[PDB]
Amino acid sequence: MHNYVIIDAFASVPLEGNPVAVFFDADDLPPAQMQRIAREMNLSESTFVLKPRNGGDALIRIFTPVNELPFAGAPLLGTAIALGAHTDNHRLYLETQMGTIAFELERQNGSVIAASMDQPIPTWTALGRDAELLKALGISDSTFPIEIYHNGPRHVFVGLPSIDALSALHPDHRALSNFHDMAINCFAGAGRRWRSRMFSPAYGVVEDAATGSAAGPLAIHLARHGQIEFGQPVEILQGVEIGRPSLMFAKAEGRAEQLTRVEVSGNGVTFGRGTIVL
Amino acid sequence: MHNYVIIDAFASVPLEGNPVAVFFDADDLPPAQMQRIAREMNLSESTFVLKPRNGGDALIRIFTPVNELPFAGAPLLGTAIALGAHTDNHRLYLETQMGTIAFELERQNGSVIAASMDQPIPTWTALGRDAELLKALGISDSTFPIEIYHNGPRHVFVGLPSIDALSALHPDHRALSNFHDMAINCFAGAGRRWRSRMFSPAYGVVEDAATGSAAGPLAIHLARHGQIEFGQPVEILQGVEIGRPSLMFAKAEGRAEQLTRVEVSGNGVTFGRGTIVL
Repeated sequence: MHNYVIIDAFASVPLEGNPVAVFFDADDLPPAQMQRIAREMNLSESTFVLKPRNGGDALIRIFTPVNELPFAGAPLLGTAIALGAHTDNHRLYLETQMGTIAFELERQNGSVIAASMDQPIPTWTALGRDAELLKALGISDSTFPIEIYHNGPRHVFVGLPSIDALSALHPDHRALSNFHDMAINCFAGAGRRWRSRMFSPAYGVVEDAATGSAAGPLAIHLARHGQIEFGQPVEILQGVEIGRPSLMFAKAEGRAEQLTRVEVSGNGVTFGRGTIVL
Repeated sequence: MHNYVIIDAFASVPLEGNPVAVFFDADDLPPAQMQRIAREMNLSESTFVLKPRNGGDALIRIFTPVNELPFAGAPLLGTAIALGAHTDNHRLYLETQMGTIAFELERQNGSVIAASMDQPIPTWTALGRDAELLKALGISDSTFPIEIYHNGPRHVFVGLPSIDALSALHPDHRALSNFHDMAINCFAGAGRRWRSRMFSPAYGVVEDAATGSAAGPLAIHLARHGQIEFGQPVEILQGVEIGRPSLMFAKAEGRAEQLTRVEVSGNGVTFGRGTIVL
Protein backbone atom coordinates (compact mmCIF):
# COMPACT_ATOMS: atom_id res chain seq x y z
CA MET A 1 0.00 0.00 0.00
CA HIS A 2 1.04 3.61 -0.41
CA ASN A 3 -0.02 6.83 1.29
CA TYR A 4 -0.65 9.93 -0.76
CA VAL A 5 -1.80 13.50 -0.37
CA ILE A 6 -3.38 15.93 -2.78
CA ILE A 7 -1.74 19.39 -2.44
CA ASP A 8 -3.18 22.48 -4.04
CA ALA A 9 0.04 24.24 -5.09
CA PHE A 10 0.16 28.09 -5.31
CA ALA A 11 -2.82 28.36 -2.95
CA SER A 12 -3.56 28.74 0.72
CA VAL A 13 -7.24 27.73 0.37
CA PRO A 14 -8.40 24.28 -0.84
CA LEU A 15 -9.95 24.20 -4.30
CA GLU A 16 -7.70 27.02 -5.34
CA GLY A 17 -4.32 26.64 -7.05
CA ASN A 18 -3.13 23.60 -8.91
CA PRO A 19 -3.62 20.07 -7.51
CA VAL A 20 -0.79 17.54 -7.42
CA ALA A 21 -0.91 14.02 -5.99
CA VAL A 22 2.18 13.14 -3.96
CA PHE A 23 2.93 9.42 -3.27
CA PHE A 24 5.22 8.55 -0.37
CA ASP A 25 7.67 5.68 0.03
CA ALA A 26 7.55 4.83 -3.64
CA ASP A 27 10.79 2.86 -3.94
CA ASP A 28 8.90 -0.43 -4.46
CA LEU A 29 7.08 0.94 -7.57
CA PRO A 30 8.67 0.46 -10.93
CA PRO A 31 8.35 3.38 -13.28
CA ALA A 32 5.78 1.65 -15.43
CA GLN A 33 3.63 1.34 -12.31
CA MET A 34 4.19 4.95 -11.41
CA GLN A 35 2.92 5.90 -14.90
CA ARG A 36 -0.15 3.69 -14.46
CA ILE A 37 -0.92 5.29 -11.10
CA ALA A 38 -0.53 8.77 -12.62
CA ARG A 39 -3.02 7.72 -15.33
CA GLU A 40 -5.40 6.39 -12.68
CA MET A 41 -5.29 9.63 -10.70
CA ASN A 42 -5.60 11.74 -13.85
CA LEU A 43 -4.28 14.87 -12.12
CA SER A 44 -2.07 17.06 -14.23
CA GLU A 45 0.83 15.46 -12.36
CA SER A 46 1.46 12.82 -9.77
CA THR A 47 4.81 12.71 -7.99
CA PHE A 48 6.60 9.88 -6.33
CA VAL A 49 9.01 10.25 -3.44
CA LEU A 50 12.06 7.96 -3.65
CA LYS A 51 15.28 7.53 -1.69
CA PRO A 52 18.04 9.97 -2.85
CA ARG A 53 20.82 8.82 -5.03
CA ASN A 54 23.15 11.91 -5.10
CA GLY A 55 23.20 13.46 -1.71
CA GLY A 56 19.79 15.16 -1.67
CA ASP A 57 16.94 14.51 0.68
CA ALA A 58 14.76 12.61 -1.77
CA LEU A 59 14.51 11.85 -5.42
CA ILE A 60 11.20 12.99 -7.02
CA ARG A 61 9.77 11.53 -10.16
CA ILE A 62 7.08 13.52 -11.94
CA PHE A 63 4.40 12.04 -14.17
CA THR A 64 1.57 13.41 -16.17
CA PRO A 65 -1.19 10.90 -17.01
CA VAL A 66 0.76 9.99 -20.13
CA ASN A 67 4.54 10.70 -19.62
CA GLU A 68 7.33 11.43 -17.27
CA LEU A 69 8.54 15.07 -16.97
CA PRO A 70 12.07 16.25 -16.19
CA PHE A 71 10.91 19.38 -14.35
CA ALA A 72 7.60 20.96 -13.35
CA GLY A 73 7.10 23.85 -11.02
CA ALA A 74 3.75 23.41 -9.32
CA PRO A 75 4.19 19.66 -8.84
CA LEU A 76 7.63 20.13 -7.23
CA LEU A 77 6.33 22.94 -4.98
CA GLY A 78 3.47 20.68 -3.88
CA THR A 79 5.84 17.80 -3.26
CA ALA A 80 8.13 19.97 -1.11
CA ILE A 81 5.15 21.15 0.89
CA ALA A 82 3.83 17.60 1.31
CA LEU A 83 7.23 16.25 2.34
CA GLY A 84 7.88 18.97 4.73
CA ALA A 85 5.18 17.34 6.82
CA HIS A 86 7.66 14.50 7.46
CA THR A 87 10.86 16.49 8.10
CA ASP A 88 11.97 19.20 10.51
CA ASN A 89 14.56 20.57 8.12
CA HIS A 90 14.31 24.15 6.98
CA ARG A 91 15.77 23.50 3.45
CA LEU A 92 14.86 20.48 1.31
CA TYR A 93 16.99 19.24 -1.52
CA LEU A 94 14.94 17.38 -4.13
CA GLU A 95 16.73 15.37 -6.78
CA THR A 96 15.16 15.43 -10.23
CA GLN A 97 16.17 14.76 -13.86
CA MET A 98 17.42 18.31 -14.15
CA GLY A 99 19.50 17.99 -11.00
CA THR A 100 18.89 18.85 -7.38
CA ILE A 101 16.43 21.67 -6.77
CA ALA A 102 16.79 23.52 -3.52
CA PHE A 103 13.64 24.44 -1.57
CA GLU A 104 13.21 26.63 1.49
CA LEU A 105 10.24 25.53 3.59
CA GLU A 106 8.10 27.98 5.55
CA ARG A 107 6.11 26.65 8.54
CA GLN A 108 3.63 27.71 11.11
CA ASN A 109 3.41 25.36 14.14
CA GLY A 110 5.05 22.52 12.29
CA SER A 111 2.85 22.73 9.19
CA VAL A 112 4.56 23.73 5.96
CA ILE A 113 2.42 26.50 4.42
CA ALA A 114 4.74 27.75 1.67
CA ALA A 115 8.00 27.09 -0.07
CA SER A 116 10.52 28.71 -2.37
CA MET A 117 12.55 27.00 -5.08
CA ASP A 118 15.55 27.87 -7.25
CA GLN A 119 14.48 26.94 -10.75
CA PRO A 120 16.59 25.87 -13.69
CA ILE A 121 17.84 28.91 -15.57
CA PRO A 122 15.88 29.23 -18.80
CA THR A 123 16.88 30.03 -22.34
CA TRP A 124 14.82 32.00 -24.77
CA THR A 125 14.43 33.25 -28.30
CA ALA A 126 11.89 35.00 -30.52
CA LEU A 127 9.00 32.69 -31.39
CA GLY A 128 8.96 33.90 -35.02
CA ARG A 129 5.31 32.85 -35.52
CA ASP A 130 3.68 36.07 -34.35
CA ALA A 131 0.90 36.58 -36.90
CA GLU A 132 -0.20 32.93 -36.59
CA LEU A 133 -0.21 33.04 -32.77
CA LEU A 134 -1.95 36.41 -32.55
CA LYS A 135 -4.61 35.15 -35.00
CA ALA A 136 -5.16 32.10 -32.80
CA LEU A 137 -5.57 34.31 -29.74
CA GLY A 138 -7.91 36.68 -31.47
CA ILE A 139 -5.84 39.88 -31.08
CA SER A 140 -3.79 42.10 -33.44
CA ASP A 141 -0.49 42.61 -31.60
CA SER A 142 1.46 41.90 -28.38
CA THR A 143 2.74 44.65 -26.09
CA PHE A 144 6.16 43.11 -25.52
CA PRO A 145 8.16 40.85 -27.79
CA ILE A 146 6.71 37.38 -28.37
CA GLU A 147 9.47 35.17 -26.99
CA ILE A 148 9.62 31.44 -26.11
CA TYR A 149 11.49 30.26 -23.01
CA HIS A 150 12.76 26.79 -22.28
CA ASN A 151 13.42 25.31 -18.83
CA GLY A 152 12.23 21.78 -19.60
CA PRO A 153 8.84 22.75 -20.95
CA ARG A 154 8.60 25.73 -23.28
CA HIS A 155 6.51 28.81 -22.62
CA VAL A 156 5.66 31.64 -24.93
CA PHE A 157 4.64 35.00 -23.57
CA VAL A 158 2.16 37.37 -25.20
CA GLY A 159 1.45 40.65 -23.51
CA LEU A 160 -1.94 42.36 -23.25
CA PRO A 161 -2.46 46.09 -22.59
CA SER A 162 -4.77 45.69 -19.55
CA ILE A 163 -6.10 42.99 -17.26
CA ASP A 164 -9.57 43.45 -18.78
CA ALA A 165 -8.14 42.68 -22.23
CA LEU A 166 -6.50 39.55 -20.86
CA SER A 167 -9.73 38.36 -19.31
CA ALA A 168 -11.58 39.06 -22.63
CA LEU A 169 -9.36 36.66 -24.59
CA HIS A 170 -11.20 33.77 -26.19
CA PRO A 171 -8.54 31.80 -28.02
CA ASP A 172 -9.16 29.38 -30.85
CA HIS A 173 -7.96 26.25 -29.16
CA ARG A 174 -7.87 24.45 -32.49
CA ALA A 175 -5.52 27.05 -34.03
CA LEU A 176 -3.35 26.86 -30.82
CA SER A 177 -2.93 23.13 -31.45
CA ASN A 178 -0.47 23.92 -34.24
CA PHE A 179 1.93 25.15 -31.52
CA HIS A 180 3.72 21.92 -30.49
CA ASP A 181 5.68 21.27 -27.21
CA MET A 182 4.87 24.64 -25.68
CA ALA A 183 2.40 26.55 -23.65
CA ILE A 184 0.98 30.01 -24.49
CA ASN A 185 1.10 32.36 -21.57
CA CYS A 186 -0.78 35.68 -21.88
CA PHE A 187 -0.09 38.39 -19.34
CA ALA A 188 -0.99 41.87 -18.21
CA GLY A 189 -0.27 44.12 -15.28
CA ALA A 190 2.11 46.70 -13.89
CA GLY A 191 4.75 47.16 -11.25
CA ARG A 192 4.80 44.27 -8.76
CA ARG A 193 1.39 42.81 -9.78
CA TRP A 194 0.74 40.76 -12.92
CA ARG A 195 -2.04 38.50 -14.19
CA SER A 196 -1.60 35.44 -16.41
CA ARG A 197 -3.65 32.99 -18.41
CA MET A 198 -2.02 29.89 -19.91
CA PHE A 199 -3.35 27.69 -22.70
CA SER A 200 -1.60 24.53 -24.04
CA PRO A 201 -3.11 21.88 -26.31
CA ALA A 202 0.38 20.42 -26.53
CA TYR A 203 0.51 19.80 -22.75
CA GLY A 204 -3.10 18.75 -22.61
CA VAL A 205 -4.46 21.79 -20.90
CA VAL A 206 -7.35 23.95 -22.04
CA GLU A 207 -6.51 26.64 -19.49
CA ASP A 208 -4.13 26.16 -16.57
CA ALA A 209 -4.49 27.04 -12.95
CA ALA A 210 -0.79 27.74 -12.03
CA THR A 211 2.00 27.37 -14.56
CA GLY A 212 4.84 27.26 -12.05
CA SER A 213 7.48 26.67 -14.65
CA ALA A 214 6.34 29.87 -16.45
CA ALA A 215 6.64 32.14 -13.43
CA GLY A 216 10.43 32.32 -13.52
CA PRO A 217 10.53 32.96 -17.26
CA LEU A 218 7.90 35.68 -16.87
CA ALA A 219 10.02 37.51 -14.28
CA ILE A 220 12.98 37.35 -16.72
CA HIS A 221 10.75 38.57 -19.56
CA LEU A 222 9.47 41.52 -17.56
CA ALA A 223 13.00 42.46 -16.41
CA ARG A 224 14.50 42.20 -19.86
CA HIS A 225 11.72 44.37 -21.28
CA GLY A 226 12.05 47.02 -18.61
CA GLN A 227 8.85 46.52 -16.64
CA ILE A 228 10.66 45.43 -13.49
CA GLU A 229 14.36 45.22 -12.57
CA PHE A 230 16.44 42.14 -12.20
CA GLY A 231 16.25 41.27 -8.48
CA GLN A 232 12.74 42.62 -7.97
CA PRO A 233 9.95 40.21 -7.07
CA VAL A 234 6.64 40.00 -8.89
CA GLU A 235 3.33 38.52 -7.83
CA ILE A 236 1.64 36.65 -10.67
CA LEU A 237 -2.08 35.83 -10.28
CA GLN A 238 -3.21 33.08 -12.64
CA GLY A 239 -6.34 30.94 -13.01
CA VAL A 240 -8.89 33.46 -12.02
CA GLU A 241 -11.03 32.91 -15.11
CA ILE A 242 -11.33 29.11 -14.37
CA GLY A 243 -11.93 29.57 -10.65
CA ARG A 244 -8.56 28.17 -9.60
CA PRO A 245 -6.81 31.45 -8.54
CA SER A 246 -3.16 30.72 -8.05
CA LEU A 247 -0.52 33.12 -6.69
CA MET A 248 3.07 32.68 -7.84
CA PHE A 249 5.93 34.85 -6.63
CA ALA A 250 8.99 35.09 -8.84
CA LYS A 251 12.30 36.94 -9.05
CA ALA A 252 15.19 36.76 -11.52
CA GLU A 253 18.59 37.85 -10.10
CA GLY A 254 21.63 38.91 -12.15
CA ARG A 255 21.24 40.19 -15.64
CA ALA A 256 19.92 38.71 -18.89
CA GLU A 257 23.33 37.49 -19.99
CA GLN A 258 24.31 36.08 -16.58
CA LEU A 259 21.39 35.03 -14.49
CA THR A 260 22.38 33.80 -11.06
CA ARG A 261 19.07 32.69 -9.56
CA VAL A 262 15.45 32.24 -10.70
CA GLU A 263 13.35 32.01 -7.54
CA VAL A 264 9.72 30.96 -7.52
CA SER A 265 7.67 30.63 -4.36
CA GLY A 266 4.11 30.05 -3.29
CA ASN A 267 1.72 28.73 -0.72
CA GLY A 268 0.30 25.24 -0.67
CA VAL A 269 -2.50 23.52 1.17
CA THR A 270 -3.66 19.97 1.67
CA PHE A 271 -6.92 19.12 -0.13
CA GLY A 272 -6.96 15.43 0.82
CA ARG A 273 -5.06 12.44 2.04
CA GLY A 274 -5.48 8.74 1.38
CA THR A 275 -4.04 5.31 0.70
CA ILE A 276 -3.91 3.19 -2.41
CA VAL A 277 -4.03 -0.58 -2.48
CA LEU A 278 -0.82 -1.12 -4.36
CA MET B 1 39.98 34.83 -46.76
CA HIS B 2 37.92 32.89 -44.25
CA ASN B 3 36.52 33.74 -40.83
CA TYR B 4 36.78 31.25 -38.01
CA VAL B 5 35.98 30.91 -34.35
CA ILE B 6 37.41 28.72 -31.63
CA ILE B 7 34.58 27.23 -29.50
CA ASP B 8 35.23 25.46 -26.24
CA ALA B 9 32.62 22.68 -26.48
CA PHE B 10 31.06 21.20 -23.27
CA ALA B 11 31.98 24.35 -21.32
CA SER B 12 30.48 27.67 -20.36
CA VAL B 13 33.84 29.20 -19.34
CA PRO B 14 36.75 29.75 -21.77
CA LEU B 15 39.73 27.47 -21.29
CA GLU B 16 37.43 24.75 -20.12
CA GLY B 17 35.93 22.03 -22.32
CA ASN B 18 37.25 20.92 -25.66
CA PRO B 19 38.33 23.45 -28.32
CA VAL B 20 37.20 23.19 -31.94
CA ALA B 21 38.00 25.59 -34.77
CA VAL B 22 34.99 26.34 -36.97
CA PHE B 23 35.59 27.81 -40.48
CA PHE B 24 32.73 29.62 -42.19
CA ASP B 25 31.87 29.88 -45.88
CA ALA B 26 34.21 27.07 -46.81
CA ASP B 27 32.74 26.11 -50.19
CA ASP B 28 35.78 27.50 -52.05
CA LEU B 29 38.18 25.16 -50.17
CA PRO B 30 38.93 21.80 -51.65
CA PRO B 31 39.18 18.98 -49.16
CA ALA B 32 42.94 18.76 -49.46
CA GLN B 33 43.07 22.41 -48.39
CA MET B 34 40.69 21.78 -45.53
CA GLN B 35 43.06 19.02 -44.32
CA ARG B 36 46.05 21.37 -44.59
CA ILE B 37 44.23 24.04 -42.59
CA ALA B 38 43.30 21.46 -39.93
CA ARG B 39 47.00 20.51 -39.73
CA GLU B 40 47.96 24.18 -39.45
CA MET B 41 45.53 24.78 -36.59
CA ASN B 42 46.52 21.54 -34.86
CA LEU B 43 43.35 21.47 -32.75
CA SER B 44 41.88 18.06 -32.18
CA GLU B 45 39.39 18.98 -34.90
CA SER B 46 38.66 21.77 -37.29
CA THR B 47 35.28 21.95 -38.99
CA PHE B 48 34.23 23.54 -42.21
CA VAL B 49 30.78 24.89 -42.93
CA LEU B 50 29.54 24.20 -46.47
CA LYS B 51 26.28 24.69 -48.35
CA PRO B 52 23.81 21.79 -47.78
CA ARG B 53 23.31 19.15 -50.36
CA ASN B 54 20.33 17.13 -48.93
CA GLY B 55 17.90 19.51 -47.39
CA GLY B 56 19.75 20.40 -44.17
CA ASP B 57 20.94 23.78 -43.08
CA ALA B 58 24.63 23.20 -43.75
CA LEU B 59 27.02 20.44 -44.55
CA ILE B 60 29.85 20.06 -41.98
CA ARG B 61 33.16 18.44 -42.72
CA ILE B 62 35.28 17.39 -39.75
CA PHE B 63 39.05 17.06 -39.80
CA THR B 64 41.65 16.08 -37.31
CA PRO B 65 45.19 17.30 -38.08
CA VAL B 66 45.71 14.13 -40.10
CA ASN B 67 42.31 12.79 -41.40
CA GLU B 68 38.70 13.41 -42.06
CA LEU B 69 36.14 12.00 -39.55
CA PRO B 70 32.61 10.83 -40.31
CA PHE B 71 31.24 11.87 -36.91
CA ALA B 72 32.55 13.58 -33.78
CA GLY B 73 30.55 14.84 -30.89
CA ALA B 74 32.36 17.81 -29.41
CA PRO B 75 33.32 19.25 -32.79
CA LEU B 76 29.72 19.05 -34.06
CA LEU B 77 28.37 20.61 -30.83
CA GLY B 78 30.88 23.44 -31.19
CA THR B 79 29.96 23.93 -34.83
CA ALA B 80 26.25 24.12 -34.00
CA ILE B 81 26.96 26.67 -31.31
CA ALA B 82 29.20 28.72 -33.63
CA LEU B 83 26.66 28.63 -36.47
CA GLY B 84 23.82 29.53 -34.31
CA ALA B 85 25.44 32.94 -34.15
CA HIS B 86 24.41 33.38 -37.80
CA THR B 87 20.87 31.97 -37.71
CA ASP B 88 17.67 32.70 -35.80
CA ASN B 89 16.40 29.16 -36.14
CA HIS B 90 15.71 27.14 -33.05
CA ARG B 91 16.70 23.74 -34.61
CA LEU B 92 19.73 23.26 -36.88
CA TYR B 93 20.09 20.37 -39.23
CA LEU B 94 23.75 19.57 -39.95
CA GLU B 95 24.60 17.23 -42.79
CA THR B 96 27.54 14.91 -42.17
CA GLN B 97 28.93 11.62 -43.53
CA MET B 98 26.68 9.71 -41.17
CA GLY B 99 23.62 11.65 -42.29
CA THR B 100 21.86 14.71 -40.97
CA ILE B 101 22.23 15.33 -37.26
CA ALA B 102 19.53 17.36 -35.63
CA PHE B 103 20.51 20.03 -33.07
CA GLU B 104 18.35 22.11 -30.76
CA LEU B 105 19.95 25.47 -30.01
CA GLU B 106 19.54 27.24 -26.67
CA ARG B 107 20.04 31.04 -26.56
CA GLN B 108 20.14 33.91 -24.19
CA ASN B 109 19.70 37.34 -25.86
CA GLY B 110 20.58 36.00 -29.26
CA SER B 111 23.76 34.19 -28.18
CA VAL B 112 23.73 30.41 -28.44
CA ILE B 113 24.99 29.08 -25.09
CA ALA B 114 24.15 25.38 -25.42
CA ALA B 115 22.87 22.77 -27.79
CA SER B 116 21.51 19.25 -27.88
CA MET B 117 22.09 16.66 -30.58
CA ASP B 118 20.60 13.30 -31.55
CA GLN B 119 23.59 11.05 -32.04
CA PRO B 120 23.96 8.01 -34.26
CA ILE B 121 22.74 4.92 -32.44
CA PRO B 122 25.75 2.87 -31.40
CA THR B 123 26.50 -0.82 -31.49
CA TRP B 124 28.50 -2.68 -28.93
CA THR B 125 30.10 -5.94 -27.91
CA ALA B 126 32.44 -7.35 -25.26
CA LEU B 127 36.01 -6.16 -25.81
CA GLY B 128 37.42 -9.63 -25.02
CA ARG B 129 40.85 -8.22 -24.07
CA ASP B 130 40.15 -7.59 -20.39
CA ALA B 131 43.34 -8.78 -18.71
CA GLU B 132 45.51 -6.89 -21.23
CA LEU B 133 43.50 -3.67 -20.85
CA LEU B 134 43.31 -3.84 -17.06
CA LYS B 135 47.09 -4.44 -16.94
CA ALA B 136 47.61 -1.36 -19.10
CA LEU B 137 45.43 0.71 -16.78
CA GLY B 138 47.11 -0.56 -13.67
CA ILE B 139 44.04 -2.11 -11.99
CA SER B 140 42.81 -5.68 -11.33
CA ASP B 141 39.17 -5.63 -12.46
CA SER B 142 36.34 -3.45 -13.84
CA THR B 143 33.06 -2.91 -11.99
CA PHE B 144 30.83 -3.34 -15.02
CA PRO B 145 31.43 -5.36 -18.15
CA ILE B 146 34.24 -4.15 -20.41
CA GLU B 147 32.36 -3.40 -23.62
CA ILE B 148 33.33 -1.51 -26.81
CA TYR B 149 30.80 0.75 -28.56
CA HIS B 150 30.90 1.97 -32.12
CA ASN B 151 29.23 5.12 -33.47
CA GLY B 152 31.97 6.08 -35.92
CA PRO B 153 34.82 6.01 -33.45
CA ARG B 154 34.98 3.16 -30.95
CA HIS B 155 34.94 3.59 -27.19
CA VAL B 156 35.61 1.06 -24.51
CA PHE B 157 34.30 1.56 -21.02
CA VAL B 158 36.03 0.42 -17.83
CA GLY B 159 34.34 1.11 -14.54
CA LEU B 160 36.05 2.17 -11.31
CA PRO B 161 34.56 1.75 -7.82
CA SER B 162 34.90 5.41 -6.74
CA ILE B 163 35.82 8.79 -8.19
CA ASP B 164 39.02 8.77 -6.11
CA ALA B 165 40.05 5.49 -7.76
CA LEU B 166 39.39 6.99 -11.18
CA SER B 167 41.51 10.02 -10.42
CA ALA B 168 44.32 7.72 -9.11
CA LEU B 169 44.65 5.91 -12.45
CA HIS B 170 48.05 6.23 -14.08
CA PRO B 171 47.81 4.21 -17.27
CA ASP B 172 50.73 2.82 -19.21
CA HIS B 173 50.24 4.78 -22.38
CA ARG B 174 52.63 2.48 -24.20
CA ALA B 175 50.60 -0.63 -23.31
CA LEU B 176 47.39 1.27 -24.36
CA SER B 177 48.93 1.77 -27.81
CA ASN B 178 48.20 -1.88 -28.61
CA PHE B 179 44.49 -0.95 -28.59
CA HIS B 180 43.93 0.24 -32.21
CA ASP B 181 41.04 2.44 -33.53
CA MET B 182 39.47 3.00 -30.13
CA ALA B 183 39.49 5.13 -27.07
CA ILE B 184 39.56 3.89 -23.45
CA ASN B 185 37.01 5.57 -21.30
CA CYS B 186 37.21 5.01 -17.51
CA PHE B 187 34.27 6.02 -15.38
CA ALA B 188 32.93 6.23 -11.85
CA GLY B 189 29.95 7.72 -10.09
CA ALA B 190 26.39 7.10 -9.02
CA GLY B 191 22.85 8.12 -9.80
CA ARG B 192 22.72 11.15 -12.12
CA ARG B 193 26.40 12.15 -11.66
CA TRP B 194 29.36 10.40 -13.32
CA ARG B 195 33.03 11.18 -13.89
CA SER B 196 35.10 10.10 -16.89
CA ARG B 197 38.69 10.01 -18.07
CA MET B 198 39.51 9.06 -21.67
CA PHE B 199 42.86 7.94 -23.06
CA SER B 200 43.52 7.09 -26.76
CA PRO B 201 46.93 6.63 -28.40
CA ALA B 202 45.02 5.47 -31.47
CA TYR B 203 43.22 8.85 -31.79
CA GLY B 204 46.29 10.78 -30.81
CA VAL B 205 45.18 11.82 -27.39
CA VAL B 206 47.05 11.35 -24.14
CA GLU B 207 44.00 12.31 -22.09
CA ASP B 208 40.89 13.98 -23.51
CA ALA B 209 38.94 16.94 -22.32
CA ALA B 210 35.40 15.98 -23.57
CA THR B 211 34.76 12.79 -25.50
CA GLY B 212 31.37 13.80 -26.88
CA SER B 213 30.97 10.68 -28.94
CA ALA B 214 31.44 8.58 -25.75
CA ALA B 215 28.73 10.31 -23.75
CA GLY B 216 25.85 8.61 -25.56
CA PRO B 217 27.45 5.18 -25.34
CA LEU B 218 28.10 5.72 -21.64
CA ALA B 219 24.42 6.47 -20.98
CA ILE B 220 23.53 3.22 -22.81
CA HIS B 221 26.16 1.32 -20.84
CA LEU B 222 24.88 2.60 -17.51
CA ALA B 223 21.25 1.83 -18.45
CA ARG B 224 22.01 -1.64 -19.70
CA HIS B 225 23.94 -2.41 -16.51
CA GLY B 226 21.23 -1.12 -14.23
CA GLN B 227 22.82 2.03 -12.86
CA ILE B 228 20.27 4.33 -14.49
CA GLU B 229 17.12 3.67 -16.52
CA PHE B 230 16.62 4.12 -20.20
CA GLY B 231 15.20 7.65 -20.56
CA GLN B 232 17.02 9.09 -17.56
CA PRO B 233 19.64 11.78 -18.11
CA VAL B 234 23.16 11.66 -16.71
CA GLU B 235 25.70 14.39 -16.19
CA ILE B 236 29.20 13.27 -17.12
CA LEU B 237 32.14 15.39 -15.87
CA GLN B 238 35.33 14.73 -17.80
CA GLY B 239 38.75 16.38 -18.04
CA VAL B 240 39.12 17.47 -14.50
CA GLU B 241 42.56 15.89 -14.09
CA ILE B 242 43.96 17.86 -17.12
CA GLY B 243 42.30 21.14 -16.15
CA ARG B 244 39.80 21.09 -19.01
CA PRO B 245 36.59 20.23 -17.04
CA SER B 246 33.89 19.38 -19.51
CA LEU B 247 30.23 18.68 -18.73
CA MET B 248 28.30 16.37 -21.04
CA PHE B 249 24.64 15.53 -20.58
CA ALA B 250 23.37 12.31 -22.11
CA LYS B 251 20.24 10.18 -22.26
CA ALA B 252 19.42 6.94 -24.09
CA GLU B 253 15.69 6.40 -24.81
CA GLY B 254 14.02 3.07 -25.62
CA ARG B 255 15.59 -0.16 -24.58
CA ALA B 256 18.87 -1.92 -25.41
CA GLU B 257 17.38 -3.86 -28.29
CA GLN B 258 15.46 -0.90 -29.75
CA LEU B 259 17.01 2.41 -28.98
CA THR B 260 15.00 5.33 -30.30
CA ARG B 261 17.16 8.33 -29.42
CA VAL B 262 20.66 8.99 -28.02
CA GLU B 263 20.70 12.61 -26.90
CA VAL B 264 23.85 14.47 -25.92
CA SER B 265 23.89 18.11 -24.91
CA GLY B 266 26.25 20.67 -23.49
CA ASN B 267 27.26 24.27 -23.20
CA GLY B 268 29.73 26.02 -25.44
CA VAL B 269 31.59 29.29 -25.32
CA THR B 270 33.67 31.33 -27.72
CA PHE B 271 37.39 31.41 -26.89
CA GLY B 272 38.44 33.42 -29.94
CA ARG B 273 37.62 34.65 -33.39
CA GLY B 274 39.80 35.44 -36.37
CA THR B 275 40.48 35.38 -40.09
CA ILE B 276 42.86 33.35 -42.20
CA VAL B 277 44.53 34.55 -45.35
CA LEU B 278 43.31 31.80 -47.61
